[PDB]
Amino acid sequence: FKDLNLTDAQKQQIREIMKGQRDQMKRPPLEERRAMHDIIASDTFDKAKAEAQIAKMEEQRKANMLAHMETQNKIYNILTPEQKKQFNANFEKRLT
Amino acid sequence: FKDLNLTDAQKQQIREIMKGQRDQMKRPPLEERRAMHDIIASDTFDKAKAEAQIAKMEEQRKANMLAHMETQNKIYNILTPEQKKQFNANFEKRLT
Repeated sequence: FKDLNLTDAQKQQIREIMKGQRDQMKRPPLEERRAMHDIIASDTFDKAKAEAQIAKMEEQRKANMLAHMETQNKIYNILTPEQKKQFNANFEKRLT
Repeated sequence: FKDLNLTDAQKQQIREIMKGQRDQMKRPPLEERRAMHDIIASDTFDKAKAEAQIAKMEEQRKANMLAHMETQNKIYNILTPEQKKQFNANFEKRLT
């Protein structure tokens, strides 16, 4: 989400960045999915199992949030000042 | 995503359950939103500032994941066995 009258140069640059995003971003193994699922799809809610499962994903979610932040920053520093202006502006508005 | 063939009863019960969701789910303060933003919208990317910020939310993301999990489970235990059956069925086909 970012609608700032881009540029052919940038449109592509932020695409090359996106690519190196899909690679620093270790999404979750079917195993985990199945485990989450299984804890939910159960006669009763084993909380300890649930917490154990959410804790085993901590490190990963952390690394991903970080990668997402770097990436968003790299794109940001491809913007021009009036674009950074529009960018920030949209956000301050998107708080509503 | 789970269309299944409910019941006026179930449809409503899960609305009630959902209502008990919006109140166990501590949404994130404008402050933190602003802080994420600021770290990203910056001449340069301060990693320590980024990790500290992601760390500071640890407690909340966890509590929220947990709640989402209980809630999906209470919903589940309201279904009937052929719905529990479709439910699971969908999922296994949903990994693809």
